[PDB]
Amino acid sequence: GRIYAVGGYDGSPTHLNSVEAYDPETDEWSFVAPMTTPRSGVGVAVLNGRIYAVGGYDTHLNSVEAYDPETDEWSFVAPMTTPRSGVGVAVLNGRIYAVGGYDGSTHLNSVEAYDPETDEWSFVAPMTTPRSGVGVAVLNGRIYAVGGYDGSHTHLNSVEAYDPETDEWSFVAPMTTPRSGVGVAVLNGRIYAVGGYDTHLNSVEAYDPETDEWSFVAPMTTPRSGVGVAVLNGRIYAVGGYDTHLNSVEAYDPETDEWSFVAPMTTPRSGVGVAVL
Ligand SMILES: [Ca+2]
Ligand SMILES: [Ca+2]
Ligand SMILES: [Ca+2]
Ligand SMILES: [Ca+2]
Repeated sequence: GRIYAVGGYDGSPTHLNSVEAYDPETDEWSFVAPMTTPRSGVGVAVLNGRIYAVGGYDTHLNSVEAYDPETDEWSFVAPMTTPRSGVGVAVLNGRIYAVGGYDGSTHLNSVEAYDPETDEWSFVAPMTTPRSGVGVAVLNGRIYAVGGYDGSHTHLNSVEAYDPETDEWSFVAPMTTPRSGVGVAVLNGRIYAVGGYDTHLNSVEAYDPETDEWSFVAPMTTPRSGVGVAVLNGRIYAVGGYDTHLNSVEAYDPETDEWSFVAPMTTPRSGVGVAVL
């Protein structure tokens, strides 16, 4: 029942290990325990009652830290094989998938899956297009890799969908606007691609997998690339990003098609990871 904003970069007048938690019922952000390693461009996902902070840039990181909210403690888990900043992370069928990113130790099309029951990462099928700054979300039994930057030199509007049952990636319909550093979340049977960089974007596009179509929805007030996006209590929250490095937070209600500001974080954060637990 909280949104966690994990790491990022405070470029206001620092790569962050700090973590803030938002309670929608009180409209308040509070600091929790910080991660060991500072991470900007970090991917964050939730599995089996832990937040996982995957990769990022401190050195480009293959390390992964897990947070237990019941104890307010972080601990390292097994590292990925490939270092990845600008990585997208999502959870499907009991695995965390780390998708793409940049290995500054290559823009990556490789994908690694983590099983918490074995504490092991393995490679699965790679995407067709390398993607750093990619948004990843899960809907109807597929992982969608949305946008990003292929520097193997294009900002991408293309979108690939992964089926774990076949271990295959397939292209779906592309977004209208190319978006790197895009935030992606899922609500009411649609994938929302929020902000990013084409021009720093306040526009938002929604994908219906049943029709294979993207449509624009209401734009955010503030343009945000490097934005973190998560879903809680029937709203999409767009957290931080770079317009100014932002500590502001906007909430989208799909039933009204409106964005509004909520309480800002204490620390401005671009390249921030955001998950709900
Ligand atoms: Ca509550
Ligand atoms: Ca527990
Ligand atoms: Ca299992
Ligand atoms: Ca299936």
